Formats: sequence, C-alpha cells, structure tokens
Amino acid sequence: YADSFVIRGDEVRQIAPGQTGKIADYNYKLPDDFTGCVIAWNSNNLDSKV
Amino acid sequence: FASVYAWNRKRISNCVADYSVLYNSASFSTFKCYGVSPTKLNDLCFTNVYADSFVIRGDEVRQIAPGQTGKIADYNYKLPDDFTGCVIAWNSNNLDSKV
Repeated sequence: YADSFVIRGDEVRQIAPGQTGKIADYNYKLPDDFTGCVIAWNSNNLDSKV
Repeated sequence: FASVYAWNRKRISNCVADYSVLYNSASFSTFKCYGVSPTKLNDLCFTNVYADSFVIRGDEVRQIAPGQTGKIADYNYKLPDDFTGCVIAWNSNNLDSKV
C-alpha cells in the first residue's frame, strides 16, 4: 500500500505510531503496530506560490 | 550559475525585449528597480543593457543595494552610488541545494 499527501514543515513528526496532535488524530492515523516505512521531502519550489 | 566572486556579466544590444513576461511572473521574490518605475519598463528605449548573474545566500540579498556595507558588497560586488537599473532575486533551493 502506498499513500500520498502534502503537509506542513513541522508536521512530519506527527506521522508516526503513537503520536498526538491535530493531523495525527483528525486527518491521518497510524496503527500502533504499523510495519512499513515513511518518506518525506521538501517541495517549496513547486508547491509554493508567491 | 556562476559563483559570486566570479559573477557572470553579459551585454545585450539590438534586441526587442518584452519586459511583461518578467513582471507578470511574480515567482521572483525580490523585484526592485531604482532609477525608473518598474511598470513603465515597456515604454522606454535603451542600448547597451548589462546583465550580471550569480548566486548568494538568502541573508545577503539586502546587501545588493547602492550605498551598502558589509562583507560581500565591499569584497565581492560593489555597486555605484548613482546606479540606475533593477535587481531580481528568487529562490533556488530545489536544484542548487543538495542533501
């Protein structure tokens, strides 16, 4: 399974098992026994507009 | 792009320049002209246009201004006090920075 989205800078910490915040408990929730991997990278050039 | 201590310089003449495509595309963070009104650039006729290109840190864009002091202005690139023209600066984090 591959899931994709876009978040803010500080929110990459919230994408982890046993996490609390706003996105973690309202938009995307990870099971505690999750197995797999998570990849994140910057896209300020492309996804940001003046 | 070239480094600041060897800033690249080009001269352009005998050309028909469309300055609209520069002004409309607002992706440039800093768009500051000094001697002229930026919106009027498509109405004046010139010769011997000079374009200097380089890459610098984010902090030092404020040092690219007439009558400025610091470390890069007085060692690498000094502007004349009576300079006339314009300065363009925009972000290049995607390709010019590596993990």
